[PDB]
Amino acid sequence: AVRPRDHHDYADRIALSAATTDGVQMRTEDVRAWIAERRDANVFHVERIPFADLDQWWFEGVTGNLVHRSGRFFTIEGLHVIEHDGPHGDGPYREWQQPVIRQPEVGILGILAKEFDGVLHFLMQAKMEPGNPNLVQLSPTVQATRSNYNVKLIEYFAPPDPERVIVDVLQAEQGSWFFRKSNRNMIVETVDDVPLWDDFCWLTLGQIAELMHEDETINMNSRSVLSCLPYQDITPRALFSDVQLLSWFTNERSRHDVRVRRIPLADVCGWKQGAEEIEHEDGRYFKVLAVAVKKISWTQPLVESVDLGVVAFLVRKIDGVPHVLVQARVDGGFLDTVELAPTVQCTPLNYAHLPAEEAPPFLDLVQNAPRSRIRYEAIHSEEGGRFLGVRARYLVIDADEAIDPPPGYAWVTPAQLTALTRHGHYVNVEARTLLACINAAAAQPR
Amino acid sequence: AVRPRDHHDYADRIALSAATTDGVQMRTEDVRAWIAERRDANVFHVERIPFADLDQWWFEGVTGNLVHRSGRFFTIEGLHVIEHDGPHGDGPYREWQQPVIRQPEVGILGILAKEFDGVLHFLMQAKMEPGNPNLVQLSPTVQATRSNYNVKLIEYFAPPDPERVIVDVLQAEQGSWFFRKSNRNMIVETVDDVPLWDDFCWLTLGQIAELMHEDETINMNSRSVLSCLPYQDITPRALFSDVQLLSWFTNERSRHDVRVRRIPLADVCGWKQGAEEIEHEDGRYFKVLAVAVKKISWTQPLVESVDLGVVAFLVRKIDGVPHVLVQARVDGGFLDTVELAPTVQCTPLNYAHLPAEEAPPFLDLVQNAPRSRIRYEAIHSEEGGRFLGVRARYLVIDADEAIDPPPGYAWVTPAQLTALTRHGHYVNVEARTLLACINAAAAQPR
Ligand SMILES: Cc1cn([C@H]2C[C@H](O)[C@@H](COP(=O)(O)OP(=O)(O)O[C@H]3O[C@@H](C)[C@H](O)[C@@H](O)[C@H]3O)O2)c(=O)[nH]c1=O
Ligand SMILES: Cc1cn([C@H]2C[C@H](O)[C@@H](COP(=O)(O)OP(=O)(O)O[C@H]3O[C@@H](C)[C@H](O)[C@@H](O)[C@H]3O)O2)c(=O)[nH]c1=O
Ligand SMILES: Cc1cn([C@H]2C[C@H](O)[C@@H](COP(=O)(O)OP(=O)(O)Oc3ccccc3)O2)c(=O)[nH]c1=O
Ligand SMILES: Cc1cn([C@H]2C[C@H](O)[C@@H](COP(=O)(O)OP(=O)(O)Oc3ccccc3)O2)c(=O)[nH]c1=O
Repeated sequence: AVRPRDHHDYADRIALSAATTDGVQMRTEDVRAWIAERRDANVFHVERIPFADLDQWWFEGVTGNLVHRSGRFFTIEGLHVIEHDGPHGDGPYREWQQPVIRQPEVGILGILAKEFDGVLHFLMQAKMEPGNPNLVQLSPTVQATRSNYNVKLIEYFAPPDPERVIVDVLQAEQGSWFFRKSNRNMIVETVDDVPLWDDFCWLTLGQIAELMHEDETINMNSRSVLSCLPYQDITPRALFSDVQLLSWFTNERSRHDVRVRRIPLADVCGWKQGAEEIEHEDGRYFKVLAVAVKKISWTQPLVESVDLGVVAFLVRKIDGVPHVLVQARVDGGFLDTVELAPTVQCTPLNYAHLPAEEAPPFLDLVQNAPRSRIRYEAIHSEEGGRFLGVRARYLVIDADEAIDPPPGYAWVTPAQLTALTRHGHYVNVEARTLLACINAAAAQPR
Repeated sequence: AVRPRDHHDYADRIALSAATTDGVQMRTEDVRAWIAERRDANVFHVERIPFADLDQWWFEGVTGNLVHRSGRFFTIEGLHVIEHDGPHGDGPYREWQQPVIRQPEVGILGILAKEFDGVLHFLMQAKMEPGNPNLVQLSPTVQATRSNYNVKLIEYFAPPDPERVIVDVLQAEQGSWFFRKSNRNMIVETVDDVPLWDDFCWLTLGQIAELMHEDETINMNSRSVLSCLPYQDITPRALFSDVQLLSWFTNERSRHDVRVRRIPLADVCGWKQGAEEIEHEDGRYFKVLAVAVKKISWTQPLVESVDLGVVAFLVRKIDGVPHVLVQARVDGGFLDTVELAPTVQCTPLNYAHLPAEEAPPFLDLVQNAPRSRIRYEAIHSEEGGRFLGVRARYLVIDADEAIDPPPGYAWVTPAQLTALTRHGHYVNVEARTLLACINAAAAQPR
């Protein structure tokens, strides 16, 4: 039984869902209320605690790594990075050490899809996570990892029905804070009469697109999985042909010389471990801290950033076809040297001790951009199972003038980014968030 | 200036070249003679020497790694691998230590293409490499690395003309013997009047296809680059749709728990360092040795295998469409856990101390297969800059009965493998060699 290589293309179904905002379950206006209601019904709150009051976590003796005594969950370890300028790397030279999150296991982030009245809906979960700054955001249907093996609906993803897979791909998490970690992003259709429990809501993609314009609503794991949806390209031209884009990126992945090693947390230079936080000696980057989730239900470390981040794509129409200016970013926690990232991705406080000329390219342009050139803006936060209130302004900004890309940057269409999300290690988490925001703004312009 | 995303497709030109065996430069029958002649004109031979007589290599003091004093070239270091069976890995459990080759630099393997009388030719180089068992084989137009910076024609690849790129992709080298190394495989067209020096010959792809049937002729780097050629699929159906194949492989990349670390060579257990070789205590796997290339022109380490290898694809026609049975192989030197590999890939001596039931799946079937089911057979050798006479029987064998793939295996069409070679870390070096052999047998059946 062979089938066409392109069998069961879901692009028309996806497009229909993106165009529809009347969902079977709730009108969109209500969802904030439903969220507000689950936001309100949520019993759990979170308090900062000293490391010593962690239960079942400890700084293990020889490495000083922060680990769970069961071996489950993640660890905080050390990382040393050097980017060489030498005989075989373009540089410039960079060298540092930092804590890093490690968890050498792939988790499942799965969204279940099902047709109602001829239109696909997606089963979103109102989920409390301790680092969400507003506690409850909307997560994938299933968010689970095998070292924890009961999760509702995990049977639809472990293994998925091969006949019903829309998306199934490994995608990397933040390159600055995790060491080489990816999760399996999945979207799978069912025709089954699935149960519906209070924390779940069926939404069309058009409803999700409206919600994607809201601050701190569609959570980071959901935006990563939704960014992988395979829409049909409406304008199948680009400045680089797809071959030229892969050649450009090949050169970017080849031209650096970056050497990374994992080291004991106790060995990390430049960071100070106190009774309540581990922090950089000059107050940059991030802090590791500890929280209790409340009797106490559990305790765990979290990572918090030192400020609000800025993450933006500059957009230009080239012969009528919008392109975004990607950067082939080199981060210490990437598996394969570079990943494509947004035009600007940074926490501005980390550059504030430097002269303006050492700031990331385009940061000033983005920070000064007028409302009249801002095509999309919202504040989103990062995975609340690992990060405490890590927030950034996510922007899409029309560039008023043509820009000759600097080394490391290139004009790419959003459709080329969507195509690359069939594979791992091409599009980084922040760029996947902006791709989902671009797709949302295209489906349901505000 | 935007262009179609599919602009400048070379598939028709490639197909024309594959169908043509009358090349502009030499009829094929002669090339052995030309090779024989360059084989004969070659002055250099190779002698085994004690490690102590290496010039400019040494076992560096603290690590005992074998390194070139200039910092150029590669190193021999140690590797420790554990595959866990535990809470988050399917296993089975494996643990070992071994020497490994490291060179954290991407080299260029480039084939230059040019039309003569309306047909693309490719400029192959008769190149002596010290580990080639017959000294001279045919290499890409340009084989070079930036830590060595004069190489003829390197200007066509550094950087390539974006308007003339046929292939440009990073592909991994052997996972058992190199630590996470890939090289940039490139095919680039020119219309320039290129010089022609005695070590170079223009060949059509049909001529290369005939030569690919010869033992020890088209060298390993050439077969890797040629395997990346993007032919049009003649039968665009398969047992797995392309999405299903990527889902299957995603699960394979997710389901193992393999932890690898680089360690000092001096720390490797189970291997003995003598005055002339480093070897496994039970005579399995490989040896590290040293050679002089001859006054002495240079000296270097080489790795030699303990026996002739066996590398084979089993083939079945499924509804008329031939598929090969790939394995998602876990090797210690892979960057991303698994790569697709041939149905059988092993050195049989490494299993010979074990009962037949512990042998790799299908090895017995392949070793016993009749001539009447062998669709392709040749002996090829591995990169002669790093390996001394490492040879394997490469086979394509028609499977007489249907096979329900065991865990880790799946039926994939050669066209699906060709498509995946646009990206890194999908198709391993031995499978890329067999893909080039399959394409050769299809173009110019013997
Ligand atoms: C963590 C750290 C970084 N560095 C160097 C490494 C980088 O060149 C530079 C910037 O560090 P980064 O962690 O890349 O931060 P950044 O400000 O450039 O980028 C950040 O953007 C935010 C939007 C994301 O939410 C963050 O996850 C992070 O990616 O500082 C140190 O010197 N010491 C350190 O301890
Ligand atoms: C090197 C080594 C391997 N092993 C284990 C690891 C693997 O499970 C098993 C087989 O080792 P491998 O290196 O994978 O060899 P193999 O015989 O399975 O595979 C070989 O096939 C040949 C065709 C290729 O040319 C080789 O490069 C290699 O891939 O032995 C050790 O226990 N100790 C060692 O020192
Ligand atoms: C840290 C931690 C968690 N939990 C509880 C709290 C929560 O009920 C539960 C699961 O926590 P987790 O594995 O963090 O997050 P996901 O479920 O999102 O799993 C995925 C992990 C990675 C990729 C995808 C999913 O364990 C604890 O009880 N103690 C701890 O220290
Ligand atoms: C080991 C070695 C080599 N050479 C000389 C011998 C030869 O003339 C020259 C280049 O040797 P090399 O870098 O090994 O192989 P390529 O040119 O194929 O480079 C690529 C490397 C990796 C990927 C692609 C290409 O240096 C030495 O002089 N001493 C040595 O120890």
